[PDB]
Amino acid sequence: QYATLELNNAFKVLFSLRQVQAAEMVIAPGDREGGPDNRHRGADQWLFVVDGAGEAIVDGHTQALQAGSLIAIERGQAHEIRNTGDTPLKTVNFYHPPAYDAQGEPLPAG
Amino acid sequence: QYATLELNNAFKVLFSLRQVQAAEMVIAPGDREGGPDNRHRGADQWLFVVDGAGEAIVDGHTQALQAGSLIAIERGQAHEIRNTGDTPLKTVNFYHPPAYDAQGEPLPAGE
Repeated sequence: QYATLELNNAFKVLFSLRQVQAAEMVIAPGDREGGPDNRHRGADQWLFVVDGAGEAIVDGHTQALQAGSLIAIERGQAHEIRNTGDTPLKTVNFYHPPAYDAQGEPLPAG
Repeated sequence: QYATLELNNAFKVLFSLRQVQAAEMVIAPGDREGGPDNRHRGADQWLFVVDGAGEAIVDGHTQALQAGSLIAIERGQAHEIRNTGDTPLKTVNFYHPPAYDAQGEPLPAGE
């Protein structure tokens, strides 16, 4: 499967393969986006930063994010990614197992 | 788990989490890298291009790669990634299940 990411979508589900799902996520300055938690289907989230700067908030601590950062957040944790810089935070994400339907809505728990 | 990729390693494994393994791979102009096949542990390979141009050769067909390209190559297929451009082909890769040990050598066939 193939796609050319334009990195201009707030959240766009790309495609899945054997229980791994890819998505494009661009966060505007001052914005933040959740992430899979325990409310819907649980999933690990792998996030790679193409550009911009920000932070990942998880369980009670933070991880700074910059161009080139790769973070793997294990399923079962409330978390969010926030753009703390002044330029778009462009990211590519991988969920294991898949966490969303094609429209970007979370899959149901269990 | 966290890491800041510098994108200057030919192949650096990284870390794994629940059967998914990440690796940095930078292919110099004119070079190629053969991903997991059926000789060692089988694994799907997800490759995202950060910089550069090239192509994925899977079986008997090709797929052009450019900055922003994301390709998912299913396990069990002989394939390679080649840099047909004149600048470094910088990529980040994800393998499911893990396909290499910490030093970058393929894991044996049959887990």
